[PDB]
Amino acid sequence: GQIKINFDASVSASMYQSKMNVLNTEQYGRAMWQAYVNDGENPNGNALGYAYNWGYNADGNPVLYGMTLSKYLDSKNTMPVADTDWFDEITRTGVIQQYNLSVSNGSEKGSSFFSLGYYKNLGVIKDTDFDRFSARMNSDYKLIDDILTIGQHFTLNRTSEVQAPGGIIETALDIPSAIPVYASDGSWGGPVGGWPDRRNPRAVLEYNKDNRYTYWRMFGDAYVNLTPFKGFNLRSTFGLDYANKQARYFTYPYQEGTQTNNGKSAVEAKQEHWTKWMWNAIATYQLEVGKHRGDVMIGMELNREDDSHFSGYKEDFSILTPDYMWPDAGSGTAQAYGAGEGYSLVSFFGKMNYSYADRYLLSLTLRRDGSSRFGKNHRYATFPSVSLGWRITQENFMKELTWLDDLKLRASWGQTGNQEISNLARYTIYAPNYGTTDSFGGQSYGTAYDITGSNGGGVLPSGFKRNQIGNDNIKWETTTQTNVGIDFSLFKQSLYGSLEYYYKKATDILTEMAGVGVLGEGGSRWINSGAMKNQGFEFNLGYRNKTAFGLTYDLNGNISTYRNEILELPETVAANGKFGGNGVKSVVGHTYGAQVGYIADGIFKSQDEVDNHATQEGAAVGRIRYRDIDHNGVIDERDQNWIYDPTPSFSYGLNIYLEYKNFDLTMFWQGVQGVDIISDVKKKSDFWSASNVGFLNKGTRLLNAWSPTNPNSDIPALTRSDTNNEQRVSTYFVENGSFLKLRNIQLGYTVPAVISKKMRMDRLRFYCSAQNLLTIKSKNFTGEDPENPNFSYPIPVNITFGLNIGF
Amino acid sequence: GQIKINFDASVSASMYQSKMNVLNTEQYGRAMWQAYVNDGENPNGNALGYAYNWGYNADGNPVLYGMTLSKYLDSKNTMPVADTDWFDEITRTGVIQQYNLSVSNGSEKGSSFFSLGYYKNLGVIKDTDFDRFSARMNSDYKLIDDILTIGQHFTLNRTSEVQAPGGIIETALDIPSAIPVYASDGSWGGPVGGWPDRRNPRAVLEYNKDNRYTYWRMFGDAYVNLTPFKGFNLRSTFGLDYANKQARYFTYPYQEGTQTNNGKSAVEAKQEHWTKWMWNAIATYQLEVGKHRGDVMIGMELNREDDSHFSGYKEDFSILTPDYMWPDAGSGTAQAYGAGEGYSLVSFFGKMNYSYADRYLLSLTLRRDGSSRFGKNHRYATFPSVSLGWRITQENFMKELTWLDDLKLRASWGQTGNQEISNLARYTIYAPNYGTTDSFGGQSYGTAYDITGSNGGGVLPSGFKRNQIGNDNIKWETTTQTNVGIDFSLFKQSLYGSLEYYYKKATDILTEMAGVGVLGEGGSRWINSGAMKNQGFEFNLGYRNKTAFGLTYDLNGNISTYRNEILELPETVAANGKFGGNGVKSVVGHTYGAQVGYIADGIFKSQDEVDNHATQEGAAVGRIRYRDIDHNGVIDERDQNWIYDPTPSFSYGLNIYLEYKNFDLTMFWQGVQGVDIISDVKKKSDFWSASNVGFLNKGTRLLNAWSPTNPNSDIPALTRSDTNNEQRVSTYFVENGSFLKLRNIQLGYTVPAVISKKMRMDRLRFYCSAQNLLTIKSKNFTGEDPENPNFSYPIPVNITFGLNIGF
Ligand SMILES: [Mg+2]
Repeated sequence: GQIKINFDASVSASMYQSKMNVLNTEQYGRAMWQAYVNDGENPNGNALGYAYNWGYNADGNPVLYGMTLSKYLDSKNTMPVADTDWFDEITRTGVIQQYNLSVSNGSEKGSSFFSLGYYKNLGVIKDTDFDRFSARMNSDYKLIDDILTIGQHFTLNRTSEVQAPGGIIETALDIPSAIPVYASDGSWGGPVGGWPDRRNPRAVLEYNKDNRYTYWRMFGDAYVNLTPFKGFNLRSTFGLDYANKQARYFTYPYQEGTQTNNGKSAVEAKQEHWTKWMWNAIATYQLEVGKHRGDVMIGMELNREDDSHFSGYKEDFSILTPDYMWPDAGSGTAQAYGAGEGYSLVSFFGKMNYSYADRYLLSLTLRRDGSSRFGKNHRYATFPSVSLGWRITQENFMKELTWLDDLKLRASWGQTGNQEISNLARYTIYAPNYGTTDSFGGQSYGTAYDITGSNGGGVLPSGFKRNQIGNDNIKWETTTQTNVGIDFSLFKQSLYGSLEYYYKKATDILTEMAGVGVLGEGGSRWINSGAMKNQGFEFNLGYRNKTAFGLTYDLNGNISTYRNEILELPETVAANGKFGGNGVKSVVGHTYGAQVGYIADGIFKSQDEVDNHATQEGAAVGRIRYRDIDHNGVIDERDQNWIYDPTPSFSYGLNIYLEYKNFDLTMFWQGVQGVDIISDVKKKSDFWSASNVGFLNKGTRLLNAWSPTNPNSDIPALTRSDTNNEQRVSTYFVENGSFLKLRNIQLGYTVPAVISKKMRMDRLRFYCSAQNLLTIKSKNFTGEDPENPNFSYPIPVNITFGLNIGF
Repeated sequence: GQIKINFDASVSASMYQSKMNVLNTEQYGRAMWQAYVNDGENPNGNALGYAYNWGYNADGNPVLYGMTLSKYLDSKNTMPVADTDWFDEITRTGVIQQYNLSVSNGSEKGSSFFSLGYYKNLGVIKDTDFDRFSARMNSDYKLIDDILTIGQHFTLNRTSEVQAPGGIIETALDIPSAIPVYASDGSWGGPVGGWPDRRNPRAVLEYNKDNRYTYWRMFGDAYVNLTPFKGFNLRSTFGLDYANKQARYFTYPYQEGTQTNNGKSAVEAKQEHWTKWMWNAIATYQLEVGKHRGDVMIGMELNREDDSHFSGYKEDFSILTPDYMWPDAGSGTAQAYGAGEGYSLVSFFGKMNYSYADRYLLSLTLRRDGSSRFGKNHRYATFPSVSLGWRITQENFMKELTWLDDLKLRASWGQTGNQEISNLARYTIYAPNYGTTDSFGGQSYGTAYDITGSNGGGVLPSGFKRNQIGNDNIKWETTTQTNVGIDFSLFKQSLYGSLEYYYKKATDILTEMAGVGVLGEGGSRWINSGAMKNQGFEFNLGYRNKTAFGLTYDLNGNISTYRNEILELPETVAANGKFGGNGVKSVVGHTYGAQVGYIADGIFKSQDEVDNHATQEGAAVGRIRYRDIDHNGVIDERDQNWIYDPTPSFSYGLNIYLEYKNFDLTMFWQGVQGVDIISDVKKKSDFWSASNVGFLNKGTRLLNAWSPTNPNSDIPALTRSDTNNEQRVSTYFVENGSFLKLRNIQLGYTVPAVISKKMRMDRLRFYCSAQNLLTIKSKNFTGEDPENPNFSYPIPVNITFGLNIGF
């Protein structure tokens, strides 16, 4: 009948634009010397030396005059000295290209659709990539001209990626720049001696580059819709969603500096399989009697997911290439892994819809849902909802205004469930875990022991081990929610918007609860722990017009606000600070995620302020001074109060569309103001010893720590050990996370239809676009991303060129 | 738009209706007894007991008077004696159901298609099933009216089977009927003591019943067709065909009489992937200048297949249920398995077509194919073809004969490549087989030894084992086929048919040739071994008509005939047998498969026959007597001649269609005439001792084998040892397999269009059918399936009810 064709294509370059700055290899020594002399041991007896000619100023203080490092890091000259930018070393400009062609055909009789597309992505991490092919094929048929439709949706995907390893950027930022990339032969460089037991990340990436998965996913449905007469039709649909991931991971042997493997080669070939199917059947009747309108609907839907996975492991390979490293060619020992899980949900439902004329509307809904995840004392759970509005501008007493285009007054109340918890929540789980599986520094937890004292060479006797305690009285998390709002439109639909207010109250919150310590192994269980309150207001306001000199504009902002309150909690649960006041104060009556901690009042600027302040264990000159809230003249542990609050003062957003002379400009600003933010990145940027591993690289800012020669710095001095417990929960780690993000900007040129039609087109538009271009942040923030405080690096900046084609 | 709906359904009961009859537990004793007295030893010393009270018949010939066994076959009363119809026990009435719905809308802008089929098979072996779901969803789209159409094809399968284990039936037939299905406590029956080392089939079917694979395959293409002006269109098309098998195989402990697993539990988690993709481009121009008509096409096509598989095996499970037995839950030791293979083909090709207005016709074709399978020196081969035809009834001198409607004279000469060999056929392959895989009676060939003498307890040294020697000059198998034929039609399209003659010449036949013994391990290689020849005539003759009384009838006749001969082999190959000749005579000049053996002129009825005969190492009274082809007085290894040739004298086939008064009866007959077939079932049916396993259970026609109390019988006497070498290659095992078979027969009733239209149908038909319902034997044949001589059972007889609906 009518055939539509749409083509789209993009390229997008993608760049990290900022990161936590870390020590130069030059400054890494300045930082150490300063730490050593602050603590009064000879700076020249360091394990990494780094030889200094320092001394004192006529003032008694120490002064650094100069540094020398001896070309190689060892007395054998295997590892030359470098000044590596480990971030720039494992980082690329990312590049994205994608195209998509889609074509639809709608006769009346039926209508089909077809779609191909491709996306490819050079990661911003080196030796990483990702690609995806999609095909979509949808269609329907009218078997009996207004009585039997039959139809199908289908989508087919194939993905292939080499993923970046578990936090490598994090591991690039704390590998001192003194380490080189390459050793002196040309090997992969790496630590030597007492430098930190961190492996070369550029090398990690290479050793990873052949670990690629391949993922296929089929998902769609078929449906019949039968209309037995007038305004009543029934219809079932059936759907599946099958996915499949296969990959091989390679262990290759490495011996870079002190990082050895000693000579381990292995292969793991793993398989994963997810199979979800679903089936509903739905009948609807609707009427229409002059000033009377009604919908009623009734139906049910089954779901069922069964997923499952397994794996084959073999060590020792005579050729170190992915062509040879298949389990068949392995010589050494082997392991086999795999399990599976699943659940099924069943749901029955109905909806009521009624309207008088077009002024007063009413709607009721009722569902009963049941979940595999529960007993059967609590399998099912019924949820009701009622909502009703009043189109006021249809009241005839209103009418006279006439500029007031529309005005409703909505009010809803309903309940909804949550059973999104582990598939084996209710069970006491005992695993036979024999210990066939990697760990770190021990913690097999393996239940297999050489009882005979033979030292092994054989199969040991195995056991069972508890993974979880059950909860055979575990029930749904019901959430009760109550909305009321006012929709408005004005001046010939040029000023549109809304104002609503919500109150959400959740009951029998589902969480997984770490068990008390003396309970021992697998003390965690899934429990319901009480209630939480959430409520606030929303505002939407759009203004779309078009000035005399031909400039279409459409603005549409949003502003929000909400207060959160933890209501009840089991004493144990309030005691152990999970919701959660750090175990020093309960949270009931405060906010989900509120934290109690010590409060840091700058630092001690001479020996007098230390005596003129409570007996503080490790209080010295230059250390952090924590106020006393005892007001008993000692610090101890009762000292603290509430110091962190996650809830923002309000969050806002504003979307800008413009069109002028075929040019086409759009923006989207989001932001939040007045928000507390707590983070650990300072522990790596303000201290030389606020970590558990020695001599890792540190942030750039502790270069400006307090010292004799440099005071009135907020930042404590530099020591070789955390004697003052600086890494206790304090306000040192709470900063201001107010910001204003420019999510997206996109400028477009659309070629005039008068001549885009000359080439058998219709729409022909080019555009340029950026994502996360810029953020506007508080002065009080140490750095990086305010809405991801925990990360030492920001999000990557995209910049895109692209076109659309119309036909 | 024109919408067509199609529904087809079928149910279908499957039944065995014959099998080789084996011994009653009553007879088994009679057969053992006869062999015992025959060789002259006390039949009461049987290891299976079985006590007889026999004697002599007033002629000096032994007579059986009676048998008895005990309640139990053992001095422990665990295995009671039975008369187990073992075939009947593992055999079922199979059952099939399938439906198929399909729907197709055809608009002039484009057409689409949708199909949903389901098929389920209860196998005729117990504890085996099979089911398949399919969704097809094709379509196309006219983007520019008859200039630029775009299209797709998609198909999606999901099979799930449990496959009967290899040779279950062939195990059910050599298990003695005395062994009970159940032991006397209700566990599983099995052998005990001297009875043969062979497990209860019914129990093997149980232990197999959860070894279930879940296969998913999806294949299709997308294409574009660009037709610029008229007669010239470019087409490229891309297609893929991806599939996935996964199963778990469960090994559970068993102890059944003298049949122990030693309490083994294991689980293998297999996984296979098969991925093919195909791309081509095809240009086609075609011309039509009045009398003349042309078609030239040109284009290329690349194919690539990569497949792979891997496997995780684990032992020892505290719960013997498929729900417990995942690799994770295992406790004993683990193996990991897997590898991959792949190939690619490139193909270029052109085509010519031409004629003067359906009178004289010419077509040339040329293609040049390439295969990764070969070395670079013979990657590509070129293949010409030319054919030409002459519709001679279009001639202006033949209008006289008016009965004659049509007559064409076709004639072809072509070449065609064969390339289907092992992916790695060109290579010398060295596997690093360590020995991580199952075997029977050893013969791991594991290349892993305990060089230190420690008896193991850890990971042993390993090596490499040659798997095959490579060619570095292997090449294509060409086939030069040439045909000539006559297509005719007489008496107003009522007496139709063809007669053609063909000549096929293969050159450099591609086979896998095993090495000679003294080369030992590896040895095997793929080579080209000379040429073979095939020529024949084919003939078809139909007769369609409709009598005066409303009976249409259509009789398709068909009668093949052909001869086969090898022309040229390498010296070492003609000698080693392989293609015939058994190592005793070269085949060069005889039919592929021709065999050479001793020739068996019946059996000796008295010592006069033994003595006036020729010297025959182990001749006796009752034995087979082999003739003295040599004419030298002795019977040795020079004594055989050609005794087997598999070309029939002529094959034939016949179809019968009969319409009458809305009924629709059809039949299909196939048949071969005048063939030798050679088998091996006679070793199981005619001899007590011609196997390598003890006792076993044997055919029923060793129950009229020769004895003094029963002479004039073709079947040798029973002995306890094959001292005469009866199982030498003899004509005792060649029979006549000339058969005739009713493939299919089907009665249908089509509800008259004029009433199937009043209710929306169009075609409405029911039918009942039968597959392999009967077979004509030619009584000189000992039994079962003459066109499957090597089997002990036939194909099952299918009976099927079904409907067809078209709207
Ligand atoms: Mg002889």
